Amino acid sequence: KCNLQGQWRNKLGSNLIIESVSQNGEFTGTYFTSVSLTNSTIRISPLTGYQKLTEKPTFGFTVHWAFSDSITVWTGQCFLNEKGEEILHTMWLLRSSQEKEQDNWTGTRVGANTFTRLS
Amino acid sequence: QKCNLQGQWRNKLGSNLIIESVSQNGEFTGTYFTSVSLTNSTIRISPLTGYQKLTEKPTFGFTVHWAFSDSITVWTGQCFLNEKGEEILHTMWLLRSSQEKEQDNWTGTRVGANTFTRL
Amino acid sequence: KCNLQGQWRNKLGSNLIIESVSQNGEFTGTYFTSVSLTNSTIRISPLTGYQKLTEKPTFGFTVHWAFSDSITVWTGQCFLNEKGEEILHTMWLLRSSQEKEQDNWTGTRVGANTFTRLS
Amino acid sequence: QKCNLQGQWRNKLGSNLIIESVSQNGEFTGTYFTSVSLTNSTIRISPLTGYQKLTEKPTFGFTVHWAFSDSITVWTGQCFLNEKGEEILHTMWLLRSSQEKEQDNWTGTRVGANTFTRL
Ligand SMILES: O=C(O)CCCC[C@@H]1SC[C@@H]2NC(=O)N[C@@H]21
Ligand SMILES: O=C(O)CCCC[C@@H]1SC[C@@H]2NC(=O)N[C@@H]21
Ligand SMILES: O=C(O)CCCC[C@@H]1SC[C@@H]2NC(=O)N[C@@H]21
Ligand SMILES: O=C(O)CCCC[C@@H]1SC[C@@H]2NC(=O)N[C@@H]21
Repeated sequence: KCNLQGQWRNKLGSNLIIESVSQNGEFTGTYFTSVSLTNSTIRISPLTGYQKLTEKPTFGFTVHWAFSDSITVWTGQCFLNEKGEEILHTMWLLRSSQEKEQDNWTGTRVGANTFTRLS
Repeated sequence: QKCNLQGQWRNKLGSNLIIESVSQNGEFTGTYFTSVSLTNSTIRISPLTGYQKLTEKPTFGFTVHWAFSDSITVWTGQCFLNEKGEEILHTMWLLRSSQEKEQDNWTGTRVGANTFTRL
Repeated sequence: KCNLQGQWRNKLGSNLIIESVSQNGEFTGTYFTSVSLTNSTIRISPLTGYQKLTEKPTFGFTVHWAFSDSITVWTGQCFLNEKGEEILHTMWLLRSSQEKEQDNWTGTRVGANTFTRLS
Repeated sequence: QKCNLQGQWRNKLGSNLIIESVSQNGEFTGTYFTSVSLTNSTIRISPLTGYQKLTEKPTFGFTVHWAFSDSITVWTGQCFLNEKGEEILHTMWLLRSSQEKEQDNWTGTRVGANTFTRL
């Protein structure tokens, strides 16, 4: 357990799917967000990242949003909770595209996400 | 120049960021050589993977898979041309350190800014 | 509801007490953390901050830890959940004291906290 | 100088930070005049309250209660003497914007760094 492959959901209802993990820790997959900053139609978006291949692995990944000019990165660690269920504790940075360097200071949001298996 | 991220970059800490040819979909890989680290372990060159947007003044994000520790760092940011026409990467980062227990998770994520320019 | 006065707890088990709120939004109180970075004895610590006096108020405060050289700031907003119970959604920055400016980059942690009334 | 925070400070955005006499317990108040804001509303001088540590190279934190918007910003950081003996405040900040609904909470917190020096 704490295999990162497969499907996960966060408390927002977003879906993270990790398709494969390589021996050097590299992984690829897709992200489907339940929420967004604008009203454009949300589309499945690709991700790439890395995990440690340790007990309780740390990891990070980037999502290249297919429907906006934003990028989000997450980093976190996997643990088993009290019930022995896998949980990914993460923090994220959401970069929005600014028109000019003078507005750069406005361009980065932060938050936490908690991912668990689909019940 | 028009913020194609390919090439050598340096931040104010003196870390070296090297980005390879950006793929048609914006995906890139590269290497990171940090000038600073959390402990006394010898710093080794580390791989990175990420994406950039394909628009003017691109947003981007990437993950560095540290070769010498159990940590992971992610950056996200946006490239602008400064006042001198010179390119500049404005970034924020999250550094995840590996914790031994789920109860210590709250301690595991550092945050900062980095500013990268061409050498 | 969303009066900030009185006692609150977060998921770590920490206790936030807001003693009074003034007409200009200023508030004072104490914080008792259930967790810390070191092994020194945790002691009740003072806080000062401000809230908006609006529906669903935003707020921020600083805790002057009495038992370490750290400082933490929180900012967030109060809402009523589905049950009609008050909830404070917050993000925090924990600054630890560094010995030298060269290590400044290591000195700031980030996370989320969720505060509710004692049940 | 020894990082007593009393006085006038400026950051790279050009915002003005003014801190009054620090009390015996480290508490301070002051005023903040930002050079930049999220919307087109006219910027007004805004009050702040916070604390500094009483040790060499003090950590500190404060909250600004914006007089012209429903937002709140908190900063935390540490004062060092740079290489030129000149004092410098290294900070990170969280800017909370007021959301209309609990469901939009994830959008409500921006993050950045600020660097303050004496005028
Ligand atoms: O709106 C955009 O421009 C892109 C989608 C951003 C969705 C964010 S990423 C952080 C948070 N966690 C999620 O599952 N969705 C939101
Ligand atoms: O110490 C570790 O475990 C890994 C190295 C972390 C170095 C950090 S990443 C953010 C900051 N920017 C840098 O260029 N280096 C440090
Ligand atoms: O260890 C220290 O130096 C001070 C205590 C830090 C406790 C942090 S603040 C963020 C998080 N939320 C809490 O209720 N406690 C921890
Ligand atoms: O626009 C608002 O609603 C309030 C003003 C926010 C200004 C931010 S606070 C962080 C950054 N640093 C500054 O000196 N100004 C901006």
